Parts: sequence; C-alpha cells; structure tokens
Amino acid sequence: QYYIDPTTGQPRKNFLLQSGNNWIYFDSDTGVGTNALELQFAKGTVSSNEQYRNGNAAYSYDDKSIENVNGYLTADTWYRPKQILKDGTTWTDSKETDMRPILMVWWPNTLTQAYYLNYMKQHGNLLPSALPFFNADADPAELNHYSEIVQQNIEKRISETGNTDWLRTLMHDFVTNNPMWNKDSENVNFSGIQFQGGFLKYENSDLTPYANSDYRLLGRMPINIKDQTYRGQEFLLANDIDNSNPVVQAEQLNWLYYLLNFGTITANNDQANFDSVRVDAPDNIDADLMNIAQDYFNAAYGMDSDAVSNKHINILEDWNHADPEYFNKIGNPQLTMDDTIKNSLNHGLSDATNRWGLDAIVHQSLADRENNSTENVVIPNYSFVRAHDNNSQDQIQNAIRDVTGKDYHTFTFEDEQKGIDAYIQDQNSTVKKYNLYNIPASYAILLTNKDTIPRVYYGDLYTDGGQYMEHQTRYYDTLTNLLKSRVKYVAGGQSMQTMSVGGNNNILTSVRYGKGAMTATDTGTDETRTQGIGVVVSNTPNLKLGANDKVVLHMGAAHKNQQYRAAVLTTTDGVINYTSDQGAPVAMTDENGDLYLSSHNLVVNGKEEADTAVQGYANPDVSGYLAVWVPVGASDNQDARTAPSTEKNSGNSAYRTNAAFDSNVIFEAFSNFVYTPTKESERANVRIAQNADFFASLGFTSFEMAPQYNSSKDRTFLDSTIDNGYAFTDRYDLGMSEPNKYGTDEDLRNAIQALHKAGLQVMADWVPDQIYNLPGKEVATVTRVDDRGNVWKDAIINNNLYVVNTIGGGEYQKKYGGAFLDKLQKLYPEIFTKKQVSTGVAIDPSQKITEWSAKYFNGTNILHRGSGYVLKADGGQYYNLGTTTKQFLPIQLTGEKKQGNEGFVKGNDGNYYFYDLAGNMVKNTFIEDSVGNWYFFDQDGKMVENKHFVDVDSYGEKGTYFFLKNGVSFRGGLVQTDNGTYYFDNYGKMVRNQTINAGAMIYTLDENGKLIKASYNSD
Ligand SMILES: [Ca+2]
Repeated sequence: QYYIDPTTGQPRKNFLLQSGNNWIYFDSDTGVGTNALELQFAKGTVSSNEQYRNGNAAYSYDDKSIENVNGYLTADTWYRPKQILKDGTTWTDSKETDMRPILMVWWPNTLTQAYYLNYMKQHGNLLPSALPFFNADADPAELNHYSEIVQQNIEKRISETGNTDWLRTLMHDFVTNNPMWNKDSENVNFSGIQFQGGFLKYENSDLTPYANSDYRLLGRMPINIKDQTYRGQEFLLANDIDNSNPVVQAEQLNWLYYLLNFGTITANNDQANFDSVRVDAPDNIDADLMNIAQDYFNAAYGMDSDAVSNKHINILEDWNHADPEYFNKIGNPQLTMDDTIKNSLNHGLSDATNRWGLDAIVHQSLADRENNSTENVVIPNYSFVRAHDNNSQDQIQNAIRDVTGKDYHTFTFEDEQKGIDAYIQDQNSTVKKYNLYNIPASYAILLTNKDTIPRVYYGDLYTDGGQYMEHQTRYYDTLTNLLKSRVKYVAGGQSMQTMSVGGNNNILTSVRYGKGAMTATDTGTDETRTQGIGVVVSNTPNLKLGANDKVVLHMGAAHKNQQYRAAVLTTTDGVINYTSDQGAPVAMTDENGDLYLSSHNLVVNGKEEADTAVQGYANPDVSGYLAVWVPVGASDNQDARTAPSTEKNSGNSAYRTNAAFDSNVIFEAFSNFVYTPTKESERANVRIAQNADFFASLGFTSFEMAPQYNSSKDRTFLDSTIDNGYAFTDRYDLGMSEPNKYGTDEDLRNAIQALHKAGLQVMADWVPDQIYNLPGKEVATVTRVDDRGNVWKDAIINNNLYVVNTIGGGEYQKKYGGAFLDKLQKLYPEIFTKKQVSTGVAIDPSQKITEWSAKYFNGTNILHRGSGYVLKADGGQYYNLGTTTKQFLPIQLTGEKKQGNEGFVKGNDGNYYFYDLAGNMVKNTFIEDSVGNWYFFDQDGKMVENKHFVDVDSYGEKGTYFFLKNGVSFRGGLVQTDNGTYYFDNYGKMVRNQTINAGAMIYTLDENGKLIKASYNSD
C-alpha cells in the first residue's frame, strides 16, 4: 500500500509508479497507494478564480459603501468591496476607507474592457509593455484574464505608495477619453446665445421625482407672457432659474426686498439701502417678475407722484425692439431703453464705413426731436451710446485675442493688461479698430436730447481696463464739460436740422431753447436768455463746405442778438474745451436769433477767432466735426434742471416724460474689465465713497452700481473670469463672506451712504436669470436643446439621465432665503393674492428656498459629463441602490453568476469544460481549483487526462506537463516509467538538463528528462 524510499527511509508522498499495465499514485498526506486509472474527478469542484467573486462584491448597499448620486451610479464611482487583494496576493477583509473603482471590476461592454486594458497598459503601466493591443476580436475570457491581473497590479501600487489619489487621477482620465463619457456625446454647439456650448433642458420623469416640476414655462419674455407671439431665448448662461415656479417667484420678491433694504438687513443702516433696480436679461426670463416688481414698488414706495417716482428710477435691459410697446402698456414700472437712438447714433457717428444719414438721430427714436415742444407725450426712456456688455465687451476681448491669442479660458492678468494696452492705444488713434468713432460727438447729442434720461458709461470717462478710476480716457475732459453744461444750460424744447452738403444727409444742427421756451417763436421767461445750447455735428471727415454754404444754429426768438461763447471746438489734433465764460471765442445772433457758421472762420472786431469754421476733421477725438455753443453771462450757480411735481398723477404710468424727468442722468459705474485691487485703497466702493460729491458735480442723480454678488470664479464664462458680479453662487452674498472685486459689505454700505449724503439714488443690479457653479450633484432627466428650448437636431441626450450641479446656494442663501416673505405678506397682502399672467395662479410663499435643486431650474448649460455618464445595464436599465427606482446592481457587485456556465461543466460527449466568472469557455489556460489542483483545457476547451508528456504554450509558459486520468496536472514529485524516472517541478513543468535539490533529495536530470543520479545530502 505504501512506497518507501530506499535512501531516506520515509514513505513516498506524491509519487507515481508504473507497474506493467497498472499505474499507482501515492497520497500526498500519508502515501496510501491507489489505482491511478480509477482516479476520480472531483464532484463539486470550484475554481480558485471564484475567490474574486467573493471579494470584489460590494460590502453593502449604503452611501458609505457605494458612492452614488441621487441613487444612481456614475462612471467615476468608487465602491467598498468585501475583500481586498492586499499587495495583489492575499485577500483581506476591507476597512471603511478601502475604496476601489467600479471600472476595475465592471464594464458596460467587452469593447470598453479592451479599451480599458489598452489605456491601463500605456498610461498606467499596469500591464507588460510588450503585450499587444486588444482589438474588438479579442476573446472575452482573455480580456477577463488580463483585467484581473490589472487589479493585482493596482493593489500592488497602493501597498507601495499608500495612496489612492493617483487612482482617482488615472480613472478620471480614462473616463474622459471615451466618447461615451465626455463632450463628444454632448452635441457641443455655440449657436447664438449658447455661450457655454449649448443647453440641457430638465424634464419630468418617473426615474427622477426630484427633477419633477408642474411649471417650467419657457420663453416667457415681455412680448410672450401669454405665449401669444414667438417665444424668446429662455436659456442664457449656467443654471437657468425657473421663473414660472411661484415658489421661485416669491423668492425673487424676497430677494428684491433684500437688495432694496440691504443696509437695514445687514447692519441696521438707513442710508445704506438701494433705491432702484436694474432688471438683468428681461427678455430671457419669465416676465412675471416685472409685474411682481411693479406690485411691490407700487405698494412699498407708492409711485404715483412725479417727486416720489423720480426718487426710485428703475431701468430694463430690454434689447427687444417690440419691448417699449409692452412696457408702455403695463404702465412703465421700469424704464425701457431706447435702442433706436443707440442705432441712430452708433450707425450714424460710430461706424467705420457707410455711415447712416443723420436724419436717423432726428426721426428714429421714441421721441422725434425736430420740433419737440410737447411734454408728457412719449414713452419714458433711458438711452446710452455704450454699455458694459455692449460696444465694449466683445471688442476688448478681441484686443486680448489679437495681442496674445487667448480666450477668457486662461489668460492671466498679464495678458488681460496687454489687451487693454492695445485697446487704449486704439482708443487714442485717428483710425480705430476696437473703439467707436466720434464718442464726444455722440455724447454731445445724447446729453442735449429731450424726452430721455441719458446714461454715461464708465468706459467713456475712465479706462475700460486699469484699477477703478486709475486712469481717465481721452474723452474725459469733453464729457465732463458736457455733463456740467447740461446742468447749467440744457432745458426747454428742442430743434434739429440736417444738411446735404458734404455727403448724403450728414451735418446736423441740435438746438435747445432753455427753461421757459418750447417752440422757436417762444420769447421765453426771465431765465431763458442765458439758458439753452447749440450743437453742430457732422459725420464726414471729407466735409468741405462751399464758399456760399452756411451752417445755421436757430436759437429761436428767445435769443435775439445774444452773445454765445464756445464750449467744445474741434481742432486739427483733437478738441478744445471751455468750462467757464472767460477765454472762449464769441459769436453773435441776429434779429431772428440765428448763430451763423460757415466754411470761413468767425470774426470779432478784426480777429481770427481760434478754430470756429465748420469743416471735416480726422483725429483721435473727432472723425467729422463737433461744436458746442453756449450763451454768455450765466451764473456760477445756474441750474437749468426743473423740480419734480408732488401732484398725484391721473394717468396709469409710473413715470411721466416731462422736463423734470429730463433732469436726471444715470451713471453706469463699472466696466467688465476693471482690475481686482491689491491695496485696500484701490477698492471701487472705497473710491466711490471718496468721490461721492464729484458724481453730483457732473449732474448724476441715479447711480447704477455693479452687481455686488460674489463671483463663482469657474472660468466657464467671461462674467466669472474678470468677476463682474453676474456670475454668482450665493445670491445674498454682497462681499460678506469674502471681499468681491469692488470691496466688502462695509465698503458697499459706506459707498451707498456717501452717495445718499451727496444727494443721489443707487441702483441694485437685479439678476434673476441664473446661478453659476453649484457644489452639490444631482441626477435629473435632460434633453439637449437650443437657446429657445427646442429639441436639438439629432440629440443623443434625449430623455437621458444626467448628473447636474443644482444642489447648493451658499450660507447667506440659507440665512435670508424666504426670510422676508412672512413680513411682506403681513405688510402688503394684495401682492400675494394677485393671479400672475402666464402662471395662472398667484405667487407661493409657503415654501422657503434656502437651498437650490433641479426642481427650481428650467435647465443647465452643457457640462461635458457624457450622455452615458449615469450607469445603465447592457440592455438599458439604470443601476440604482433602491432610493429612486427599483434596486438593480451589476452581476459583479452582487456576486452570483447563473447560466449554462461558471466553474467546471461536463457537456455530454465533449468531456469537461471551464467557464470563467463571466461565463466564457476558456481555452489554452491552466485553472486552479479551491484546494490547489491545476487542470488544463486545450484548443477546444476540453480537459486533458492523457498520462503522456504533452507540451503547452498557454500564457507565455513554454513547458512539458503530465496529466493524470482525473484531470490534475502532476507537480512536485517523481514519475517512474519503463523509460526511467522523470521529475516535474512545483508548476507541473518537466525538469531537464539540470541537477535540482528537491526536499532532502538531490536529483540529476538529462536532456531527455530521465534521472541520472539521486543522492541525499545534509548540512
Ligand atoms: Ca431664464
């Protein structure tokens, strides 16, 4: 029963002996000999490979174990396995911190698993560099083989470095490479208003009850409230706030109260409150918010008196041409802009080529100013030449783009400064490429215009770049003079005329009569004789008046035989200004009251009179001609402005367009490209407080401030790169958590208070459209759309699940969110009862928005996460922990394969086959079982049981093996045949041409495998 070794004396353990026709194998434990021909194949034998199924399965189904968003799984998912291959060798029970990538064990298809291996080989070095790339034809079992080795190598590197930080860098880099999980499947398009690459629209679904909303009305601009006309562009930037939702509508009213009472809310201050608001993107939001803002302003401020209304002058950013109508119909709660004068001035004077006829300035506007002598007749409006977002934002950016070649997507301060340098040099040039022509000429018309409030842009007084008021522009001296002249002289009716002498409808005459006179035939009151103004402007630099042609300033019957001094004159190099009466060239009117100018110079008692002749000029200041004439003998303290009436208005409008309305001037007190201060003294709001009286000196009554909200600094759009204040995370944060680009909340309060003491209004930039960069993640059902909201051409993210950044808001959003709705409902109950048009129902204060979510948003900008970023199964079923939808996880995390496969299977005639964890028939591979037996499967996957010396190639293992009739490869022992005794090492490989030391014995072997000499040796 036992073979006992002659040399050692011990019974032979693990020994095979041939005796004629019989083969006897001796036991490895004791040495009991049984017939090797009758060796049984194990009945319920399982592979050591199935130890992975036990370990790689998830620890549990909790937030702690498996990382999840809203319930679902993502491509960048770490999970907690049951066991860890510590150093890629030993299975160990996982701790709470042991987190592994889901893509290490799971793949959506075999193709991406092949792409996984190729990426982890090249960029990861977790596979041999000599190993070839895996194609689409690669064997699924072979792909499973190498991917399992990658796990071993991953765990090896973790045991060496002690980090998992390199993994999150490597796995995220892999995710972004596939067209499944990046911007490739996003349909990235920059059509029109799609600044950030396009938009995704949130939709109601069973899969995401969080994303559900009964409202979400799109394109509800002022013209399209009732949805009667065409719907506008609802989506603009970042996370588009749903303003159809009455819960949000109440929150917007709550936020409006916060801005209008800021000083009281934060520091119990009285004079540190905003008096008016600027509606940011009115044509992009649900225009219900206009009526809500109207309802509050009529109830809290009670705007039915000219004296009360003109102390709170609200304005709109309505670029729509049909908007002045609607806002006039609803009673002008906020002032509509006059885009028509802007077009008439820009295309008439500012254009580089093919200027408009200057008839446009006269006729094309909300007020025809040819013979305007009537009051309270036109739509109350504000007008401007340039703004922060208009006629600058794109040009300045182009200057940076030309000098350095960079977008707002990374340029640094240095490259921003280089662009500004080129922009200001261009500004101070005769031929301009980025700057508008005839700025002083444009402003000379604007500030002398009747039936409109003018708005002076910051970038026209101070440089668009630099620190706040660090540098003054070229046009500073002229505009400041014109603004001071407006206070003294500009009043009464207006008269305008055009000549066709040089070009076609060039050369314009602009005349104001002064307080007391409306028409030309009006003789005027007492004050009229020194009031009024005369402006001559031409747009052609080629202008050469005829020897007989004369330009006439018809000052009217009020100014018969008066003396007029020069205020602004055009020279060959630039312009000359005169602030006082002394030093200025003088001109006289006739019996009719006409100031004659011609091709020849003016003459007083035999004098040349400086530069007084009307002719075409070409210099950095004027590309045409400019002249401003002013009556002499004016008081030092003269004020042409008329006081607002305290009478109750019988009409149904918030603002009347009288002369007292014309007394106001708005200052847009910022450019988008102001530099972020380094010193405390370089802060914008500190300097506004210091120069508070100076802003009154120019005649500014309404002071439009920059949006004081803290920037997101995400560099997704321009508003977050230079930090305007239009790109914010926290709506209620006004330099409170950290100082913004303009200063702290204390600096802001000081600025507002100083302006109130100087006798000015202060405007809050109300931005109810979007919220930038939110910290929390959420899964919502989306649809790829355009700016208006229409489904994209061939949208591949149509009704797909997507991870969006909607959760968040900030500290002060959580503090003041809906915190004033309780007081507002008690104070003014009429606001909360009024049924909103478009919504159908009134605003809803019952829910306070302290934290934002997908419910309160209409949509989002494209996020480049991928259309298949939310993990779904092979046949299209989204993986979930059971929170939102039915619990479903992959076969890897549960850890139980079931089909006609896995482990060892006997298939009728085909002997024994092996199927791996996935269920693929394995060929040319050695498979070790749970106990420690290696079985080989040939080129057909059939188990070998020959008992003959068979050569195997396998996975780079060139060697000769021996297979018993049970299926096990013989290893670590001797086989005695009729040809001699043969030895096989611990791996089943036959030892040849070597003297080896096995146990207590030493075996010498030749090039045939036969034993030469077996000897015992100790010590
Ligand atoms: Ca919107």
